[PDB]
Amino acid sequence: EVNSFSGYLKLTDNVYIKNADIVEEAKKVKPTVVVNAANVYLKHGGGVAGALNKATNNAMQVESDDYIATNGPLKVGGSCVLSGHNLAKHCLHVVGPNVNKGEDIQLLKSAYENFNQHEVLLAPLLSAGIFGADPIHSLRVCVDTVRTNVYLAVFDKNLYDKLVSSFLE
Ligand SMILES: CCNC(=O)c1cc2c(N[C@H](c3ccc4c(c3)S(=O)(=O)CCO4)C(C)C)ncnc2[nH]1
Repeated sequence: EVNSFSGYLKLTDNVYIKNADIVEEAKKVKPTVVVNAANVYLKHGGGVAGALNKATNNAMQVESDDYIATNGPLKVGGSCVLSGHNLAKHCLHVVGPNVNKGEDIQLLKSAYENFNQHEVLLAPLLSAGIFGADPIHSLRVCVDTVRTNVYLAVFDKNLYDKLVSSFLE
């Protein structure tokens, strides 16, 4: 079964959301594309990126180091397409702004625009958690920007409930 997403709540015609761990979603669904919440040097040291890398038994990190050696770092708001390993056909590494480190929140629109190069994606909420963006603002930018089919996995029931209530107001 291809892109077998289950238990999502449809918010708009192309944005769906679930209270779920993106790693467990990728193992079950084996989507065509999983989005990583990357940094510009593709160092997957913790958070979502560390969890996805650990689920590949460090194969994602070795591949990422080799991409950085040949191409240099990404820009904030940018992305690159690498292997999905055992989690997906492809991993789209997207760098949202880290507001806690002084990066511009306006780059969150550029970060979501990368999603439009892929017909179907499993993704986390960009710049949320320790990147410091307001997660309700990140959802609003996702809904206004992404035009392809995106399945958002948010691994926190408290935040999930706040995002759905914020959308349905
Ligand atoms: C147990 C293994 N899995 C995880 O640790 C895991 C954590 C996951 C997660 N976290 C969200 C998140 C979204 C973006 C984001 C960050 C965290 S960060 O702080 O790592 C860096 C910047 O970008 C939180 C808001 C809830 N969302 C989705 N699936 C998950 N899986």
